[PDB]
Amino acid sequence: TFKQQKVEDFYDIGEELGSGQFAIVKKCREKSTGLEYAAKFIKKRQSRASRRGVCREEIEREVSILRQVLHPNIITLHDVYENRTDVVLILELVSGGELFDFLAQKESLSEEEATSFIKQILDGVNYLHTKKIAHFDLKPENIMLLDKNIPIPHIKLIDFGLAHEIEDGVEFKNIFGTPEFVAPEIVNYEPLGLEADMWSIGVITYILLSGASPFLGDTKQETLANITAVSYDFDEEFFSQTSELAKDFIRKLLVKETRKRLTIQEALRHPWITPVDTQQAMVRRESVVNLENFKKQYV
Amino acid sequence: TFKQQKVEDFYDIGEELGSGQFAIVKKCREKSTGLEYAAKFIKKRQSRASRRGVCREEIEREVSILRQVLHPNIITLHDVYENRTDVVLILELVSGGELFDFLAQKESLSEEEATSFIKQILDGVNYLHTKKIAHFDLKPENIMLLDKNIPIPHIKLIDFGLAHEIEDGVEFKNIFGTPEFVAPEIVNYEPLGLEADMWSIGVITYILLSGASPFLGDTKQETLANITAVSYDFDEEFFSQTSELAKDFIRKLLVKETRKRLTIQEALRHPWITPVDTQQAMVRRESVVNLENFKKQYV
Ligand SMILES: [Ca+2]
Repeated sequence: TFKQQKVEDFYDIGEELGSGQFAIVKKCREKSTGLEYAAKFIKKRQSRASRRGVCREEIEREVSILRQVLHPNIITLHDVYENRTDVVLILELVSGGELFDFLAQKESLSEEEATSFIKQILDGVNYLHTKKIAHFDLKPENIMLLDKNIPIPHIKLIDFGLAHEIEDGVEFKNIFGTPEFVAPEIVNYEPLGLEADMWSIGVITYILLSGASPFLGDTKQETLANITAVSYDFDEEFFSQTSELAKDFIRKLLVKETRKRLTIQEALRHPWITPVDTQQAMVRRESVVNLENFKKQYV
Repeated sequence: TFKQQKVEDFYDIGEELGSGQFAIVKKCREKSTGLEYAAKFIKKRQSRASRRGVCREEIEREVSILRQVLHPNIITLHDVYENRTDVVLILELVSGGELFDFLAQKESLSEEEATSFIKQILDGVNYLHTKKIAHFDLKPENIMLLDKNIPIPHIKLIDFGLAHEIEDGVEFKNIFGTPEFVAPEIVNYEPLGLEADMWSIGVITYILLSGASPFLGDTKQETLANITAVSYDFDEEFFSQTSELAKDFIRKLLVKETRKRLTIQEALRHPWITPVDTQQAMVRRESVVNLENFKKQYV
């Protein structure tokens, strides 16, 4: 159930935080408490054939999933309102900007520091996967920071518009997501599961370390072909300062066969995320991110 | 190659006619002639990773295809300008609005009259397929009229944003288009050809006669499933006045196997389009379009 009231009776609506093509997000403040939040206005789809808005069934799904999740690295749902046109989700305010845009301003970044941000993401996704929840839209712009003005920023995974609970012995197939970041089973219209998220993590890791994107072609047709042929390389132009541990981590994620891809638990336990001896920790410490190419590709 | 000049040096730019995600159209008039056209501004994509704009390569392809086609049922290109941000296609002015919107305002409509509009579409597609051009975006909003105010409106296929030349021995695969109208090979990411256009015609015919949509589900996920298993029917609620010839036409278009689907020439020869005896033509004349459900689903 959604509250059948005028949201603006209870919240002062403020400046825009961004706007997808299916939602508009704005700062707000609950009048009764004075606490700040984000108000995510979702336009309800008015007809079955319509390409505008979202069908209330999928909004309900997003809400149902948000309600199950409480974790430091996952956006927190506060409330839901509804009128004739929109459903409005009141969500924890995540104002710190994107992770990538924080990194783009660093003057130095080691793999050690890099892995510490990546672990925050793995913690969030581990939590969802344990609850059998697939995010299905992991990509830099859904990786945000609470506050970009503290020494080590806190990551929050946002936007559960495509998230889905995965049911055993129940097949889920659909096509969606940003081509650059989708797993081969999405392009190939094959059974989807928690594995797609793991693929995305590899692609995001690849970009964070190097500035390059593994499968991105000159056109979408090219991107999809690269994905499905699992066609990519570790160009020395961009990867010459990247550790073998890093590449091994990536290599084990960018795999077509869903059952051979590292799970979230295995990713957390990979030596590049969780060194098992001093030697590995030193190597990681001595490997640097390609800030120069990273900054360049992301501006 | 595109004229590297300021479009408005040569045209008076008028009112906005329409706009999509990747183009905006304004009415215009060439100064030297006084003749009117439509100026289609297409924003150039500025980076490979960017999701905004169209890459020049695909704009070139669209232009390249339009320059090859002169046929009374196909929009006719006049010129192309280019500036810093945009490529501007100067195109024949098609002002009569959408075919569907005109049908929806109709009092009565027989299958004989319906096949008359469908034939116009088949003529345009036949011309295209002869030249090995696949349109790849056959759907209602891309089927316009020159003048809705004459007894028998003149149909014009528009929007070659997705059109592609099909090369023998060259595999083309991609994912695109409107879910309601895409063939199974698009959804399954299989080799694409001229056959996809024939599927689309099937769907459009289904809708035109009945007002209902063969594969339309409650969500995209469902639409994609229906398409792939070719799951549809002729609900008597809507098809009770529709001839067996019409349904046979649709049946032979909505087939999964690309090799068994009717080609464009076979469509053109189908008895529902091209009756061989007085008996068939009577039946057509006596079967009525479901204007009532049609108006409802589209207006
Ligand atoms: Ca497939």
